[PDB]
Parts: sequence; C-alpha cells; structure tokens
Amino acid sequence: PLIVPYNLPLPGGVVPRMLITILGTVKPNANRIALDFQRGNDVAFHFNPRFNENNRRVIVCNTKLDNNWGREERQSVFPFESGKPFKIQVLVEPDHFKVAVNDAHLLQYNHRVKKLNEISKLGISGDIDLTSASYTMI
Ligand SMILES: OC[C@H]1O[C@@H](O[C@H]2[C@H](O)[C@@H](O)[C@H](O)O[C@@H]2CO)[C@H](O)[C@@H](O)[C@H]1O
Repeated sequence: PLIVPYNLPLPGGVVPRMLITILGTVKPNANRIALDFQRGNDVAFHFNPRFNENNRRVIVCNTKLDNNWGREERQSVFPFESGKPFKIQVLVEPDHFKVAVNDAHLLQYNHRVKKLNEISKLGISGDIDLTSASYTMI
C-alpha cells in the first residue's frame, strides 16, 4: 500500500473545487487518525478522529499558528470504525473545507488560514493502513 506517515504535496496550494480522496482501513485497536493541511510549519486544518478520549469517540478540528493551537471545533458524529475500510473526501470550497466520510457529509471547517495557495502539503498519519491518496478538480 502506502507508508504512513504519508506526505501528499498539493502543488500550488489548494483552490476551491479541489477534491482530495483518501482510502484506507482503520487498524483494529486504533487510537487516532490525523490529516494535517500545512502552510509551512503552520497547520491550516487539522482533522483528528480520536477513538478513546475519556471513553468517548470524538473528532477534533483545529489550526496551529506559530506553534500554538487555537480554539477546537469538536464533532460527536463519528463514522470511523476500528478494523474497517473508509473513504475520506475533503472538498475545498471558497469559505470552508467540507469533509465527507463514506459518502456522507460530516463537517465543514471555516478557513482560518486565508492564503489558500500557500497550503501546499497534506500529512496523513495515525492508526491506519493507507491504500490511496489523490486529488482532482471537480
Ligand atoms: O486541538 C488539536 C490538538 O489537540 C492537542 O490536544 C489538546 C487537547 O485536545 C485538549 O483537550 C487539551 O486541553 O490540550 C491538548 C494540548 O493542546 C493534541 O495534543 C494535538 O495533537 C492536536 O490534536
């Protein structure tokens, strides 16, 4: 498959209408997954499913600027399942990232980092087997 952590360059940054698709399988005793859209050392959008935060499943989203995390946005709808295959799609819209999992809308994250053309790498990490990571324009 692909080695994790995996770094997917996004040449020239992100732009509205760009669709990123990630296919993989959650490992059986997974603890976390993370997608990190980076602008240099900053993390424009961190998407972090947590399988056991105080015995609860939660998705945490945030931005890291100058090595400091901002205000978390938390989602209790949790579509990932230990041991099972998933598809994550991230659609860049003008004002938000829009995330769908297994073809169902999950969340939207308003752009905090506004220089979209400078968000030029995606890091994929955590307790997954990674099958495919790619992008296209819709
Ligand atoms: O916000 C994303 C960021 O969270 C860090 O963990 C936070 C944690 O979510 C919060 O409840 C606690 O009070 O502070 C921790 C440290 O900032 C993670 O360490 C980091 O990897 C990101 O996931």
